[PDB]
Amino acid sequence: GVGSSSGNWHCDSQWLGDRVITTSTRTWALPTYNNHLYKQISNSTSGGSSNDNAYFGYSTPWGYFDFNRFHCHFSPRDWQRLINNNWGFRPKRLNFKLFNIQVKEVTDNNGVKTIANNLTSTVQVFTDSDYQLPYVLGSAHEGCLPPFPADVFMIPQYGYLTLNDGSQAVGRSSFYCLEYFPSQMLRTGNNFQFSYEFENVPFHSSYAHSQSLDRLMNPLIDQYLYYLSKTINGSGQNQQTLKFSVAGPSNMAVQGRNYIPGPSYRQQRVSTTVTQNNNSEFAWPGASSWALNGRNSLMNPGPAMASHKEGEDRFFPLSGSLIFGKQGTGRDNVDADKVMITNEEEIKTTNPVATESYGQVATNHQSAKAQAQTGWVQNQGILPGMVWQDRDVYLQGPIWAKIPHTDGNFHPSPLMGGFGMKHPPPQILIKNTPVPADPPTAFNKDKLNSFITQYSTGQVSVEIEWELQKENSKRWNPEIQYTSNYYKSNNVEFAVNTEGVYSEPRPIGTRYLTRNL
Amino acid sequence: GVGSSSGNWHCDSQWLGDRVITTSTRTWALPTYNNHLYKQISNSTSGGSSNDNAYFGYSTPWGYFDFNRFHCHFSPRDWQRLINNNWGFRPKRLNFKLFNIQVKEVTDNNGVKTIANNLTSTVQVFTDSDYQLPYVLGSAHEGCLPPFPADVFMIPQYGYLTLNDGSQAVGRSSFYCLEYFPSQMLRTGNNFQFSYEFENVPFHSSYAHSQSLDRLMNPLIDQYLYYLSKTINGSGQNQQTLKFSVAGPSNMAVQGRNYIPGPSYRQQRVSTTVTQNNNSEFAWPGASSWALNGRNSLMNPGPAMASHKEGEDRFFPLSGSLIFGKQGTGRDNVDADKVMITNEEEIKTTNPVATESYGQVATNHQSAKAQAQTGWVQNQGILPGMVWQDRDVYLQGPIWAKIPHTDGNFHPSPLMGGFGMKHPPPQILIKNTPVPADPPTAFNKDKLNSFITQYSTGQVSVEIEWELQKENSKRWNPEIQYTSNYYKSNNVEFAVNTEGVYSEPRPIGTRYLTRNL
Repeated sequence: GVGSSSGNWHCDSQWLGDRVITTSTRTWALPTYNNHLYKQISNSTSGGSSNDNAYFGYSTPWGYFDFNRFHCHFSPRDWQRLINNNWGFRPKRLNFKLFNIQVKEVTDNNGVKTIANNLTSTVQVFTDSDYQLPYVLGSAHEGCLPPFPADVFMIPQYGYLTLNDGSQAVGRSSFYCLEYFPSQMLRTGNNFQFSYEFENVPFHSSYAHSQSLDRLMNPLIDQYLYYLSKTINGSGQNQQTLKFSVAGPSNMAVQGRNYIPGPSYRQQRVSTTVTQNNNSEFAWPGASSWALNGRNSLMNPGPAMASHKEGEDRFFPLSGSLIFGKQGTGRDNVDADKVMITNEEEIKTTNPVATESYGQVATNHQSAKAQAQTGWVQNQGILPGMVWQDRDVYLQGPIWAKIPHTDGNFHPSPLMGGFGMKHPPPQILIKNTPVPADPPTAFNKDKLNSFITQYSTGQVSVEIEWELQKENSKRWNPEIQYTSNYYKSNNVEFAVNTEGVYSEPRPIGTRYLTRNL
Repeated sequence: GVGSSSGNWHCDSQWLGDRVITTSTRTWALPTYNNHLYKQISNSTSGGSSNDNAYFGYSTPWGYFDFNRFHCHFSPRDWQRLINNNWGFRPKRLNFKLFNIQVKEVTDNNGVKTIANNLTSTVQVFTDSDYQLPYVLGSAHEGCLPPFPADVFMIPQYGYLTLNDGSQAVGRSSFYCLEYFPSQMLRTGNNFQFSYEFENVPFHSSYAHSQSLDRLMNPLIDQYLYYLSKTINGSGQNQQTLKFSVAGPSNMAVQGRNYIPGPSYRQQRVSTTVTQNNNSEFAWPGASSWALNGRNSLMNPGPAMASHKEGEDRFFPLSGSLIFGKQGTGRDNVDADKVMITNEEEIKTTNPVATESYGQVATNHQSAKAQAQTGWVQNQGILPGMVWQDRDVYLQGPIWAKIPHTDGNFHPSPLMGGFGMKHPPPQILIKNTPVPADPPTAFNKDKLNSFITQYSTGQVSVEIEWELQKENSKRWNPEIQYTSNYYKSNNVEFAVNTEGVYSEPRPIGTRYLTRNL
C-alpha cells in the first residue's frame, strides 16, 4: 500500500562465537540515465587517445548496486575488533533487500522547479544470477555504499566494454540489451529481496609472521650437510683446491633449506623525499608493464611483494601498492600529502622486496680461461617449493572479485586483495521505468522521444554473515594491536568535523596478530 | 492505510484503590535538524569561553521524546488529590504510543509558501533499550510534553558531550552514529508502541514530620544518664572541680540521643530584601562549588538541606534550591518577581539548615595553660547514626534520573529530586527520513547535498501506573492541605487567560500530611 512502510532500518553487528553478522542500511537516489537510451561509446566518442587507451563499448540506462568494500559493512570499531582478535575470516552468507521505493516527477517552468510524487510509476530490478552480463564489479570503482550510514548516495550508471580495434568494433563484439532479462517491477509499496551463499573460499590471513623464511633453523645445532667454502689454497698461481665445511649457526646464509620465497616482478623505487629522486619524468617510461594484443597496461598492483626493506619506509614501488585518496582530495595531479599509500611490509618474511632483484644465477662455466659469472634475476616465476603471502585487505578496499572464465588460472586470489570466486555475489541492476509525455493525436511509427522527468529514492539493506578463525597462540609477550592515540586533537579520528563531513584518516589493514611459519 | 486513523486520543486518570493510572496525549511537530547532518560542536564553535565552560561533543539530526516532568502526567487537581491523601507514591508501569503520523513537504517560491502532504515519506523511531547512548534525560531540560493537553509542542534536538581538553578532543572521546541502530520506519498509516516496567524504587515521602529529631524524648521523665555541668567551684584561682547532673526535661539540650541530623555543605545566604545584602557582586565568587579535573561546577542544588530557620523565609541559599520561571519570563537577568523559588522548610526537623554550620568540634586540649577551643563545622560528611530526608518533588519538577554506571555510589536519589534508577525509562529517538531532490543525470560520487524540505506531525500517548501508600494516622486535629483560595481575582489559577495562555502560578510540593519520627 501507499501508506504502509515496506521495511525497517536494520544496521548493526552481532558477534556470535565464531561468527559475525553485519547489517547495513543506506538511502539511495537513482536518476534517469542516458535519456532512457543505449549508446555506443569509444575513445572516438571520448575524443581520441593513444593506442594503449582505445576502447569500444556501450553505456546503458540502468544503474547498479555495489557493496564490494569492507567499510560498507564494518564500522571502524568492528574492524578493530576483528583484526585485533582473529587470525582469519571469510564471508559465508548474504541477504539483500530493497524497500520504501519513492518515485518523483520534476516539472521545470520558466523560473521554478516543482517536485511531486508519481504514485503509479515503477522501478525495475533484477539480479544477474546466471552471470550472463559483463561483470564490472571487481574493478575498484566508485559508487559503493558510503562508509557513514547517514550519507545518502547516488546509484552509479552501468556500462561495459567489448572487443575493439582502435575505436572500431569487430564481428566478435557483443551487444547486450538489459531489457532482454526478466525483472521485477515495483510501485511504491512493493519491495525486493534475495539471498546468496558464498562459495567455499580460504580464510584471509589477518596475521603477520613472527618468523622469517631464512631463519627457521635451530640456532644451536649444526647441520649434517656440508658446503663448499674454499676454492683456492691462497695467493699465487695453480692454487686450486676444494674445501668443505659444516653449515652451522655461525654461517646461516649457506645452510640447506626446504622452502624458498615466492615469485617476483621488479618495480621501480620512488622516494617520498623528492630530492632523492632523479630529476626526470619516469612515471610512465620507468614503469613495469605487460602487453596484450599490442596494448601496454601498467603492472598495477602486480604480484604481492614487500614494499621496502627494514628502515626504508620512505621508499615505495612505482605501481606496486594501493593508493587511496583522503577526504576532499581532487582527481588530477594532487600532492603526496593528499593521498594514502599502503605498504605490505608484513609479508617481508616470505615475499621478496618489490624493488629488488629476486637473486643471482650462474651465467657461464668457470674453467682454467673464464671466471665465474652471475646475473641478476629481475622476474622469477613460480618454482616448486616456493611459499608466499597474498596482499592484505583494508577497511577501504575491495572484498571479492570474479575469477575470469578461462581454461587455466593459478592461485586466483585477486591481485588488489580479497576473495576470488567463480560465482561471486551477482550484479543487481535497477532502472526507472520510462513514462512517456503526451503523444500526438495522429499515429507516428517512430519511437517516442519525449518523456516525463523522473527519479527515484529508497532504502537498501545488505546483511552478511562471516566466519571467523580464532587465535590460540602460545606467545608469552603481548602482541601488536591497532589502537587510537590518546593525544589531543581538533577532531576525532573516524568521525565528522564541524561541517558534517565524515573522513577516514588512514588505511587500516588486518595483520596485527602474529603466527609462526 | 492513508484514510484510517492509527490511534485514538487517550487522556484521563483512574484512581483504583492503591493505584492511580495517568494517561496523556499530545500533538507534536518534528522539523529536519542540522540539514540531516552530524556536526562536531565545542566552545570553539560556540565562540570560546572560560575553562569552567569548555566542552566538546556532537549534535545529531535526531530528536527525542521526553516526559520526565510530573505535569506531563498529573493535572493540578490530580496532584492535589495525590498530595492531600497519600504518604507515598512510586511509578510501576509505562506504556508509550506514537500514532497518526503526517509528513509534509514545503515549497517556497519567490513569494509564496506551499505545504503539501508527502504520502510516501517515513519517520524513523527507536528506543535505546540497552542504554548504549549518552543519557541526556535527567538534566532538567526543556522540551518535555506541555502541561496543558491542548498545547502543540516541538520535539527537541538530540546532542551529547564527550571528553574534552579545552575545545579539543582526546583519543578516549566517543562518537556515536544513531543510524547504526535498528529502528522502525513509519509511513502515514503505521504506529509505534512499547511497554516498560520500572525498577523497584522506594516510595517518595509525601509527608512532613510532626516531630523534631532533638525532641523525641518523654518530657516528663528524667534520663538515667549524667552530664558534666560544672568545672569550676566559683570565682578565684584554683577552683577546679567536676560536677555532674541528671539530664532531664529542664535541660533538653544535653540529653543523650541515638540519632543525629544528616550531612551538610554550607551555602551562602541571600535575602529577597535586597537592601539587606552586601553591596558587592558575589553570585559566583561567594558560591559553593566542587572541582573536577581542574573545572569548577556550582554545587547546585546540592545535598538536601532546610532552606531557612523559623521565621526567616525571606532568606534562601545561593544555589541550594530549585528556581522555576513564571509564564512569559525571559532568559537573561530577570527580576526576582519573575521567578519562583522553592523552599525545603519541611525537612528542618531532620536536616540541617542550608546556610548554617553543622555544629562545633573541639580543636585542642584544655589544661592548667590553654582554654577549651572549638571550631565551626562547615561541611559534615556521612556519620553512622545520621538520619535525613531527601528533596521534595514538584508538579513542575523532574520524575526520574539515571544513576551513573560506576563502581560505587551512596544513596543514589537524584539531587534535584525524584527516583534514581540504573535502568530508567529508555530514550525515544525520532527522525524524518531524508528525501533527496532531483540528482544529476551524470554519476557523481559525492554524498547528496540537496534535499526536499519536510517536517512531520503526530500524536503521542504515555500511560503510567503509579502505586500509592495510604495514610493511617491517629492524629486528632485536622491536617494541613493544599487548597485554592476563595478570594476573587481576574483569572483562575492553573487556567488560561483572555489570550489563551496557560500558566502555573506557583510550585506545588508533596508534603502536607504529617507523620511521626
